[PDB]
This record gives sequence, C-alpha cells and structure tokens, in this order.
Amino acid sequence: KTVVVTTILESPYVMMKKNHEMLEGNERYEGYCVDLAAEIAKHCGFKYKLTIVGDGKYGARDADTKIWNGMVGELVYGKADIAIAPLTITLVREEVIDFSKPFMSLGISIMIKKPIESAEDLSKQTEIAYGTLDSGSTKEFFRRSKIAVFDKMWTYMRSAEPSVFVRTTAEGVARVRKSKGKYAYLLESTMNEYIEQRKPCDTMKVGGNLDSKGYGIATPKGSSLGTPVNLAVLKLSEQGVLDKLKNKWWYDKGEC
Amino acid sequence: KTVVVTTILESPYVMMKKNHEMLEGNERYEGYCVDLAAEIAKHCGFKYKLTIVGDGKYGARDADTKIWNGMVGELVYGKADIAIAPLTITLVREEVIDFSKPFMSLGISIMIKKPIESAEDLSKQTEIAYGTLDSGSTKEFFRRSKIAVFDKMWTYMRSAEPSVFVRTTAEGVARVRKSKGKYAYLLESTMNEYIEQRKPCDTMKVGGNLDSKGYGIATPKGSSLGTPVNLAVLKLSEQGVLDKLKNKWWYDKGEC
Amino acid sequence: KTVVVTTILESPYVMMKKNHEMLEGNERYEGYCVDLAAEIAKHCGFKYKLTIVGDGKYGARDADTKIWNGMVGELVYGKADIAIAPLTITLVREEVIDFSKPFMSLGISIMIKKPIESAEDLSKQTEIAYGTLDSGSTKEFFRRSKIAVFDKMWTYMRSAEPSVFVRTTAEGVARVRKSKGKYAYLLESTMNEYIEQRKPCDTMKVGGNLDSKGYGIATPKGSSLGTPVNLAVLKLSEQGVLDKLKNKWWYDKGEC
Amino acid sequence: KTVVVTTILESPYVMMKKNHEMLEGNERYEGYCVDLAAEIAKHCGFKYKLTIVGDGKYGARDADTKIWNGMVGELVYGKADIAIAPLTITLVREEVIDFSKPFMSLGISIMIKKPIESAEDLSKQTEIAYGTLDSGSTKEFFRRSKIAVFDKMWTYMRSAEPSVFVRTTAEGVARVRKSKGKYAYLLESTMNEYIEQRKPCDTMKVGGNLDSKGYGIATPKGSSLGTPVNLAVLKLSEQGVLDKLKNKWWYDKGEC
Ligand SMILES: NS(=O)(=O)c1cc2c(cc1Cl)N[C@H]([C@H]1C[C@H]3C=C[C@@H]1C3)NS2(=O)=O
Ligand SMILES: NS(=O)(=O)c1cc2c(cc1Cl)N[C@H]([C@H]1C[C@H]3C=C[C@@H]1C3)NS2(=O)=O
Ligand SMILES: NS(=O)(=O)c1cc2c(cc1Cl)N[C@H]([C@H]1C[C@H]3C=C[C@@H]1C3)NS2(=O)=O
Ligand SMILES: NS(=O)(=O)c1cc2c(cc1Cl)N[C@H]([C@H]1C[C@H]3C=C[C@@H]1C3)NS2(=O)=O
Ligand SMILES: NCc1cc2[nH]c(=O)c(=O)[nH]c2cc1[N+](=O)[O-]
Ligand SMILES: NCc1cc2[nH]c(=O)c(=O)[nH]c2cc1[N+](=O)[O-]
Ligand SMILES: NCc1cc2[nH]c(=O)c(=O)[nH]c2cc1[N+](=O)[O-]
Ligand SMILES: NCc1cc2[nH]c(=O)c(=O)[nH]c2cc1[N+](=O)[O-]
Repeated sequence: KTVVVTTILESPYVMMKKNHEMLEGNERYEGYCVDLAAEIAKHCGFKYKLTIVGDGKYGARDADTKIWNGMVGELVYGKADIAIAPLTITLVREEVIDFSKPFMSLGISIMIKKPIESAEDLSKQTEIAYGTLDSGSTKEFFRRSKIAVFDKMWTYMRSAEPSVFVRTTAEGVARVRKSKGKYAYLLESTMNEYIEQRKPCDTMKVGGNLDSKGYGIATPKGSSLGTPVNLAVLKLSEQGVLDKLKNKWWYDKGEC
Repeated sequence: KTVVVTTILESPYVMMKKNHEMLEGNERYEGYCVDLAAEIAKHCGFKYKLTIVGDGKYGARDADTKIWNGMVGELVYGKADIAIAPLTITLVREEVIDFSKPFMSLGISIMIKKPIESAEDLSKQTEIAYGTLDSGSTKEFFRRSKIAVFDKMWTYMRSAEPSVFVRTTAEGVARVRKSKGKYAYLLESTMNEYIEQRKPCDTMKVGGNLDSKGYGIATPKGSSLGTPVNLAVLKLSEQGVLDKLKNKWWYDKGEC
Repeated sequence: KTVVVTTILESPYVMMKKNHEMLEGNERYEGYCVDLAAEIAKHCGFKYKLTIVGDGKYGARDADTKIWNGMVGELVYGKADIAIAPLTITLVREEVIDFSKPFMSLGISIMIKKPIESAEDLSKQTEIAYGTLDSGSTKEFFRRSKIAVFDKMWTYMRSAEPSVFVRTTAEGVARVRKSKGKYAYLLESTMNEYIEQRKPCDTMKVGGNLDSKGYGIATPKGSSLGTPVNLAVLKLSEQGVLDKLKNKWWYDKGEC
Repeated sequence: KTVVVTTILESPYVMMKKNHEMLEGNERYEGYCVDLAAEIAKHCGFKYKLTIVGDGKYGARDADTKIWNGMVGELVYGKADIAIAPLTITLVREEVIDFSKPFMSLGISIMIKKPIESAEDLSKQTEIAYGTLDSGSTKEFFRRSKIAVFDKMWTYMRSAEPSVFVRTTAEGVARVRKSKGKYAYLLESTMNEYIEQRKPCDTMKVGGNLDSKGYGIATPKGSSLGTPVNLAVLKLSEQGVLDKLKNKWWYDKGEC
C-alpha cells in the first residue's frame, strides 16, 4: 500500500521544477519538504506518492459546519496518510490529529528595508509604521497579548490611520519595499529569512523572535505511522540532517 | 490519587525557598518548573507532590547494565508519574518515555566576558579561545557534525594546549570571568541568558543558537496523563503563560 | 624495427612547423613532446616515427561498448608502441596501460584578467564569478571534493545565473578576456602559464594549484619499453633536461 | 603471513605517541605515513606490522662495499616487504627497487625569517646570504645546474666567506632564526611548510619550487605488491584522501 503524502505549494518547501512538464511522479516537485519526505520514507522504509492539497489551504474548521478543510481535513477524513509540510502545531489541530516533534522552530519577526533592532524599539518610536495581516495567528497573538510591549504595539496598530494591515504576505513585502524604510512587517521568521535571501535583496530581519512556534509532520489520529515518524524526526534532528536541509534551501540556494 | 512529580534542583527551574526550613510540602520549592507544574495540575485537575530526584541526574542509560538513572529512570521504573523539569527531548529518551510538545526552545550559544557576533567569527580568528563541557550533549554535537565550520571548531578544540574543555559549567563560567575577554564558553542558551542576568553581570550572550533543542514534560509509556499534558502545554503556549513565566524567572527577577 | 609514437596536436607539446608542407617525416613537427621523444629515443637507442592520433582524443572508455578511444585506444589495441603526450596519469588508464614516472607536474589553477591571492579569497567573495569546463577532470574534482572551500565553490557553480560553465577552454579564456576582471577560469596550471605567456598577455595565473596531477609516458601493458622509458624519464629529470625543455617552450619562446 | 612495513622516524610522517610507552603495536606510532599505511592495507586487505629501520637512514649505496643501507637496503635483502615513508624517487633506487607513483610532490624552496620572493631575487642581491646542506641532494643539484640563475647562485655559495653550508636541517633552521633576516635556507618544500607551521612561528616559505621531486612507496624488485600498491596510491590521490591527510598533519595540527 503506497502512502499518500499530502503537501502544499509553498516555497521553499514544495515547488514545481523548471522542467516539471516533462517529468512525472514525485520528480515534478522539489524543496525542503520533498527532501524531508524522502528521508522519512527512507527511515521507515515505505513507498510514498506526493500529492498537493486540492483546497490549497493548511487546515481550519468552519464555524457554522464544523468541517475541517485543507491538509487537516484530508487527514481527518482519511484522504491522506501523512502531511509532510510546514503545518503549525496548534491546539485545535492537536485535538483533531497527531503531530510529531517540530522539525523547524520559528516565530514572529520584524521585516525592514535594508534604526530598529528590537520590538521594544519599534514600540517606543512612531516614525516607522508596522502592521500584520488583517487576520491570522500573528494578529491574534497581538490582539490577545498581555505583555505591556505587545499590548501597546496592538493598541497603536488598532488605532493607526491609515490602516497598517495587509491582505497577503506578498502585499506586506511590497509595502515594505515601496515604503523606503517607513514601514515594518511582522511575519514568520522562516518566511522572513527566505525573502531576505531573494532578489532584489533589499529587506532584512532585525531582532529576535516575538514568540515560539513549530512545524510538525501530521498523521491521522490513531494511525500507525505516528511513533516511527516521530522517532525519524528526532533522529534527523540529532544527526543534523534538518540543519543541512535548512541551510541548503535557504542559504545555499539563496540569490543574495 | 496524588500524582508524584519528579524534578531536579536547577536554577531557575526549581530552587529551594529561603525560609524552607519552616516550610513543608510543595511550599518548600519555587521556580519556573514549580509554576509550570501548578499550571498543568490546574489544567488537568489533580493533586501533586513535588519530589526531587535522589541521584540528581537528568537520566541516561549505562552501557554496562542497560539501566536508566535520574528522572528517566524514575519514570520507566514506576517511581514517578510525571517529570516536569528541563529535560531535553532526545531519541534515546523518547524510545522509553513519552515526551510532550517542547515548552522551551534552546540551543548552543556563545558566552564571552562583556567584535564577534557569530560562530564563524570565532572560527575565523584564533586569538580568543573557546571551549566546551568535558563530556556532554554539546561536545557530542561538536564531535559528530557534518558542517565543516563546526568540524573546524571541534578540531581546534581537541588539538589545543592547554585544553579548552572544562569539568563543569560553573568552572567554564569562572574561566570566562577570569579570562578578561580571552576565553569563550559554549553552553545551552537558557543557562547563558540566566547567567547573563546574574551578578556581577560580567558575561554576555552573543550571536544565535548553533543548534535547536527543546525541554519537554515526560510521562511513562502508555500513561493516561500523556494526552492531557500535551494539550495543556499547547494551551499555555498560545495564551502566553509560558512566555510570562520565562520573563518572570529570567528578567523580572534578574540582578542586572 | 621502427617504433610508432602516437601524439596529439596541442601547443606547446606538439605543434606543426611553419613550412611543414615542404617537410616530411618527423621534421614536420616541433614542440616539448617532440624534444622529449628525441631524448627518449636517443637514450633507448631506437628509431621512431611520430604519428598524430586520428580522432584527436586523449583517451577514455566508452560507457556502452567498453572501447578505448584516443591514444589509450591506440596503445591498447596494438596500433602504437608508445605515447609521448600530455597524458594525465589516472587510475582508469593505469589498469589498461603502463605509465612511467611523471615528467610534468600540474594542477588546477585560477586564471584572471590582468586582491585575490588564493582559492579561499575566490570562495569568500561573490563579486568575481568563476567556473570550470562543462566536463572533464576539474568538474569531477570539484564534485567529489569534501573540503569546505571546494564544496562551496561547487555550490556556487551549480547554482549560478548566468551559467559559469564553459563549453571549451578557448571560450573560457575568451570569456576571461572579455569579462574585464569580473570572471575567473579554472583550468590546468600548465595551460594557464602557456596562455599567460602568449599575446595579448592580458591574463595571469594567480594563487597556487588546487590538486596535484602529472603527465606520463604511456606504454602498452607488458612491454619491453616500460622500464627503460621510466629510467630515461628519471635520468632526464635528475639532469635538468626536463626543466630546460619546460623553460624553452614556455618562457624562452613566450610573447610577453 | 604479515607484511613488514619498514619506515623512518621523521615528522610529521612517523613519530612516537605521547603515551607510546603504555601502548604497543601499531598504535605506538602516529603520523601521515601511519595513516597512509593504514589506507594501503585497507585497499589491499592485508595485515601489516610497522617497523622502524635500525640504521635510521633512507637508503644509499656505499662507494667501496657497494652495499645498500637503510630502508632500501632492508627492501633489497628481503628484510621488509614495503617501505611506506618519504622516500625520494631517484634513478639508482628505481634501478635497484620498485617505486609507485608519487603520493606527494615536493621541491627545493627558500626559507626566510618572517625582500625576497623568488630565487632570481636572491641571486641578484648580496645582502642576504643563502646556503644548503654541506652534503646532500640540494647541494648536488646546485653544483651541476646548467641554468644561468642557479649557476650564479652556486658560484656565490661556493666562493662565500664565511661558508653558508650547514651540517643538518635543524642547524639551517636555527641559523635562519638567529641571523635576523640576513640568511636564507634552501631545503625541501614539505619540511619548509612543516617548520613554518611550528612554534615559535618565525619562518615562512617564499617563492615557488626550484625543482620537482616526489615521495614514492617502495616495493622490492619483483614483488607482487607493486601493482596493487600503485593502484591504491592512484585511487587515494583521485578521491582526495592524500590531500586530506596532508592538510591534517601539516595545517590542522599546526601551532601557528
Ligand atoms: N530548522 S532548524 O535547524 O531551526 C531545527 C529546529 C528544531 C529541531 C531541529 C532543527 Cl535542525 N528539533 C527540535 C525537536 C527536538 C527535540 C526538542 C524539540 C523538538 C524535539 N524541534 S525544533 O526546535 O523546531
Ligand atoms: N520563549 S520559550 O523558549 O519559553 C518557548 C518555546 C517553545 C514554546 C513556547 C515557549 Cl514560551 N512552544 C513550542 C510548541 C508549541 C507548538 C509548536 C512547537 C511546540 C508545539 N515549542 S518551543 O518552540 O520549544
Ligand atoms: N618542472 S616540471 O613541471 O617540468 C617537472 C615535473 C616533474 C618532474 C620533473 C620536472 Cl622538470 N619529475 C618527477 C618524477 C621524478 C621523480 C620524483 C617524482 C617523479 C619520479 N615528477 S614531476 O614532479 O611531475
Ligand atoms: N598535494 S600533495 O603534495 O599531498 C599530492 C601530490 C601528488 C599527488 C597527490 C597529492 Cl594529494 N598525485 C600524483 C600522482 C597522480 C598521478 C599523476 C602523478 C602521480 C600519478 N603525484 S603527486 O603530484 O606527487
Ligand atoms: N510556510 C509559511 C506559512 C505556514 C503556515 N502554516 C500553517 O499551519 C498555517 O495555518 N498558515 C501558514 C501560513 C504561512 N505563510 O503563507 O506565511
Ligand atoms: N540548563 C539546565 C540543564 C538541563 C539538562 N537537561 C538534560 O536532559 C541534560 O542531559 N543536561 C542538562 C544540562 C543542563 N545545564 O546544567 O545547562
Ligand atoms: N595538454 C593539456 C591537457 C591534457 C589532457 N590530458 C588528458 O589525458 C585529458 O583527458 N585531458 C587533457 C586536457 C588538457 N587541456 O587542454 O587542458
Ligand atoms: N624531509 C624528509 C626527508 C626525506 C628524505 N628522503 C630521502 O630519500 C633522502 O635521501 N633524504 C631525505 C631527507 C629528508 N629530510 O630530513 O628533510
């Protein structure tokens, strides 16, 4: 029985190769998660077939219908056997499915054009604007935060004219690059570093992470792959394979 | 039934109260892990009794008898029901006990007397010597590595007179303090920050983490507390409780 | 019996004389290898007839027919009795023919348009591009190299836009000439010095050799000419004749 | 039938271990040639016993008795099976024994205290004196050199007061370190680099090599180990093991 691996199209995790039209099968894709899936299969000795999620969403439960969609929905309704992709380990997902130990740590970071070196410095001043998405984990973190620094950051953002929120990460990066140093973007650190290593190389990551999260390999609740997959993730972390894969797809392939 | 919690005496995770001679029970202890245990017990609704591990070790399997010691030994052999301590999540430990999601992210960092802002800056020069614990996870990581930067650092460390390795982390920090800027110490980032926030505040942490590890809450294999404890950690992480506890015992109670 | 010598037309080893139409026999050719053949024949006391290999190839085994071409194919299949040419001593060739002690030492060197003093200086910066041939020993050496410096050069070469690889060495030197100090070429040290000593004298050899190879006199396996030719090569090396011939065709006849 | 591997006590090729008195067998020694012998044994799958030559000589034929001594003598009279040591491939030795392809290329270089960057610069001036061994291969090379520059250097050395010749390499190095930049030493490039990478690190190698030589593994005339040993040497050269071994015992263990 071939293991159905559900993934998502996100760079540099899973992306189509340049000559993907000629190729077929698992050779159509490449990226960090493709190598991770290959290593996981090698450790556990199974045959897998990569599949891009049709919905194109990471996974959430609709309020009115209580129906999961995306990768989490595919795992819940038995449409896939494993999800090797940057899926964030959250409470509701852990309630509905199984997560392995995180294979990549991340957090909320600050993006500026290549004056600010910390979140506290951003909160103190008012010349430089900053914002997040109109909805998502980062905005929810800022809205609910009880720490004084993040509380005043959220108070400024909620009371900023014009609105500092952006509809998509691409819009935020574009505003950062077009604001000539008068706007800052708050986003995941992994995406921050990835964009930092892209042309035209005009953005940079400043300061530490405002919080801590992780990407975990997801397995259906009650499946037999959970323990071997978790052990494989720990083994890959301990031999440093995950460090090498991160360096390859972020800095070795960087264009800066 | 009262849940027995095994723990180790390590500042600031668990510290003995100043007036503990006249105190009894769980009121004798304080620290980050004590507050974490209180939060976990409140979430899961059980009564617990904090106990300190007899041998004062985190846990390892001897190559001679295949016998676990420390908190891992207490967990596998039925002595304790749960371990709430800075216990690193490792493959050999995960094969014998259940680890929850990490509640603290850490890594290998550089400690110097308070330029050099990265490990490659240390590697390039040789005027400033750097060292590692005599026998531990960090020394194992430096010896067993694939990146030639860390391989070069390890090669310099083994072929160096006098030996840069130190018996204990206390001896390493003492050497850093007495070396007036000539010697650097490599250790866990959490302990690095804790020492940085301690008197006489002559040390500082530079650069980022070389690797990525985590501290997890451990339960015996097949225990009924594994699932509720894992969900509690995720709940406390997303509400900022773990962030608040980290600041309270690292910065709010600092002496610098 | 006249000894058939197989050679390859390559400056300055074997070059065709200016008035070669009016000449016939061995008087048609001149170069370092012609003088070496004269010395070897004088030492071993035999008459020889210089011939140019038909396909103009040094020698390689076909991956599909296991058939040797070039001068190695000439020697193996009984066509020629000895090869006196810049034939690199390799493991695959030594299994099928006999190599004398090397008469020329060489290696991989850096050619730039005339700062950088070595290979690590090239590897560190990215302002100046560098690339090897599309195939050959240099590409394989950079591929298999486990050294950090050479591995990072190989990483830069494989992932580079536009492609730094070159179809032919003539196009490589042309690209170096036209690049006005922006592109560097990696090739054999002997050819590097030879091109340096030719007009318009706009190139220079910098740094030192990266690897170590050698050119040897080749003889069919199990032949009576092996040991006398090896002894002749050693005697000429210890008498300075090989040094004298190297200077004559590289510097005494240079155009710079 | 174990293989007797004769060798010489020369650094960094073969030297006694720091705690060699406690140890016994092949673990008693260490060095570049020890690792080379280990790799050669691994390639050919034989068991070997390292022995230091009693005479402490590399090998030469007496003028009167015409009896070889040293390592060459041990090989000739059947007292050893292979010589894995820095033995120079010369004409008389190749007439008497078998040599493999060189595993290390060396030459004559200039040693100065840390004004001169080549041999012609040394020949042009007269402020800095230069000398070689009172009796050795370098003095013989200079005595019968037909090149003009080496001829005038030999003329200067022959008619020089006080005499510039030395009785031992250590004496030459000491004279270089004592004459405060007013004396130059001509010696093998490998030894030059070795001394350059040792305390107190006051000498350096300048310019290129004046000639070309090589170190070869020696095998008795007519033995069956010659071809496999030669193939092993070529294989080690092509994979880069010889480069790695040289870098380890010269630069990775250097004290400068
Ligand atoms: N992608 S990375 O180099 O930053 C990275 C990140 C992480 C790694 C390993 C690597 Cl290489 N392992 C840890 C795991 C190891 C054990 C401790 C925490 C989890 C269980 N998770 S992590 O902190 O998310
Ligand atoms: N700021 S910190 O070091 O105290 C810290 C570190 C970490 C936290 C929470 C905090 Cl507060 N939670 C994460 C967990 C949450 C979910 C995503 C990764 C694991 C599962 N692990 S972590 O990245 O090791
Ligand atoms: N100066 S050069 O490149 O023309 C050159 C190069 C070399 C020469 C002689 C000369 Cl003149 N002889 C040596 C040979 C001599 C003895 C020692 C190594 C081989 C056997 N090979 S070499 O190191 O490849
Ligand atoms: N860099 S080094 O001195 O350790 C070194 C020197 C030499 C090496 C390999 C190395 Cl790593 N191989 C060559 C050999 C390979 C083939 C060509 C010449 C001989 C046969 N001899 S060498 O030119 O004497
Ligand atoms: N791979 C980055 C990334 C990862 C995500 N993982 C999730 O589980 C999620 O719900 N949303 C995400 C958004 C992004 N994003 O577009 O920045
Ligand atoms: N930082 C607390 C700490 C926690 C540890 N947990 C472990 O599982 C371990 O094997 N070694 C540790 C060392 C330390 N230490 O003293 O730095
Ligand atoms: N004469 C130099 C030279 C010699 C070579 N000998 C070979 O056996 C070979 O396979 N390729 C070569 C390429 C070159 N070259 O053009 O750099
Ligand atoms: N450098 C090693 C070294 C190797 C040598 N090999 C020889 O075959 C030799 O006749 N004399 C040598 C002298 C030395 N030396 O002491 O410099």
